[PDB]
Amino acid sequence: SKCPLMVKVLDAVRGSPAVDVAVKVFKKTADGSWEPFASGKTAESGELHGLTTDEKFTEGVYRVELDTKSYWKALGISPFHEYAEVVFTANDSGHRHYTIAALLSPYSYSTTAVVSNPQN
Amino acid sequence: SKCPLMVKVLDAVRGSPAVDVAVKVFKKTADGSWEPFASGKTAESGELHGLTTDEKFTEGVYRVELDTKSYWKALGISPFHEYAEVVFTANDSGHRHYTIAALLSPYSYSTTAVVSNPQN
Amino acid sequence: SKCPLMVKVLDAVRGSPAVDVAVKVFKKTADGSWEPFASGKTAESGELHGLTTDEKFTEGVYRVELDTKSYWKALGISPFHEYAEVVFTANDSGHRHYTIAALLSPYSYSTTAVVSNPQN
Amino acid sequence: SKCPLMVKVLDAVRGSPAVDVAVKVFKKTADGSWEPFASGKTAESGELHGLTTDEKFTEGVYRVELDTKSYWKALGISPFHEYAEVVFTANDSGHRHYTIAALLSPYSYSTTAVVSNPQN
Repeated sequence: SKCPLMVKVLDAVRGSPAVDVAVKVFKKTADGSWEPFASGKTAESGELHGLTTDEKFTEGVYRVELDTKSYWKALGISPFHEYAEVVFTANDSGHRHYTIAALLSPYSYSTTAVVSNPQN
Repeated sequence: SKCPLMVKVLDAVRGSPAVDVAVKVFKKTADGSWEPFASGKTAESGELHGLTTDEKFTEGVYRVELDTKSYWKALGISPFHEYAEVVFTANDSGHRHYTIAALLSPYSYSTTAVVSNPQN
Repeated sequence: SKCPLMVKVLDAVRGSPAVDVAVKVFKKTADGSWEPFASGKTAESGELHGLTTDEKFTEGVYRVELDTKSYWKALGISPFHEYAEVVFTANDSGHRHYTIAALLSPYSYSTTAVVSNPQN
Repeated sequence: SKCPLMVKVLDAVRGSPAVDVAVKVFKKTADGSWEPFASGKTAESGELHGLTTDEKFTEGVYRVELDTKSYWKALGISPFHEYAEVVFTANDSGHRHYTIAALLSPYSYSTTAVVSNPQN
């Protein structure tokens, strides 16, 4: 009933949840390379859920890339960052659910982790 | 040696120093009151040097008040916040040298403090 | 949704929402002072809904203030800030719903506003 | 700074500069690959001045990598992010002066640039 991975994104310039920011989730392989894990556009309210399956999202290193640049390039603003990425290692270690947050601005971005534990 | 108290502001939209920002400083009189301590404007580098010396800067709660509204407003952007503040106690756990840094954005902002003992 | 003013606080140290952080919303009266408006403390989720009804939240400037001082202090960390204040004008025009978010850290905080609207 | 790439890393939990934060700067390649551009750590000023020269800092896509995991780890704290990366294209205007800041906390970091001009 709940997926671990989820992204939220806000736009600090117009007090708005950034919509349609492109999200790409990359999972670290055995050899030490990256393969695609999930992909999607931020919905109309900032959130992007139903990204992975509560069982496909297994232990490992991850990297969420939010294409922040085309987002700002779309409204007349040339951004600093080429994009924004978030590397963490989700795990079966517990604290099984995660939501990544973004506070996007032309020359600055804060990223927030928020892990939770369901009822075991 | 360094400034017992300083302020620096940034522009998350232009990727640059917040220039010419009014900064008022008030000190709480032990009875509730807030009396004028100092004030000034952020120079080109975004900083604001000289707010007080150690002799003046005393143990007690203070309040920095950067007028974020007049700033964006002078550009054409109607910001959310009326102004911005940082309320804190100083010199109580010892006379230190503070630095209140602030990141501005029309609908969002951040302040951070670096507490530094003098060169002693 | 069916709530005009909500506040969502997060805890950057713990990686979970800042639970039981006492909020105190004031409303500037016509005389110029701050008459009590709403007042609660973060529910487990780190948020607050029933602060006011969609009719009580009239056009005017407001002051939301979070007691970070006691939050951090109940965990043993002596924060820098005395509290966290966000005065904004809720000129109930294009947008009726407001969401004041804030990320806490012992020496740094970040507020942001998200003003959606009664869409359809 | 009078040299091209200067990096500044503070601490939201200790309100102090972040010293010994290993920093690596890469450079995209003609093959879209990533050629190794720089290495260094943050001094006691939680600032790293000692990387490139205007002469050597050409136009291109960079990726500054801040080893946040080792930082939080040495202190006993257990972080979420593995690294903090600032990927930006540079000098596509005639080589300017860059400054990257990073505010650190275990479950959320924040980066911002300040594009300066030596002549202008």
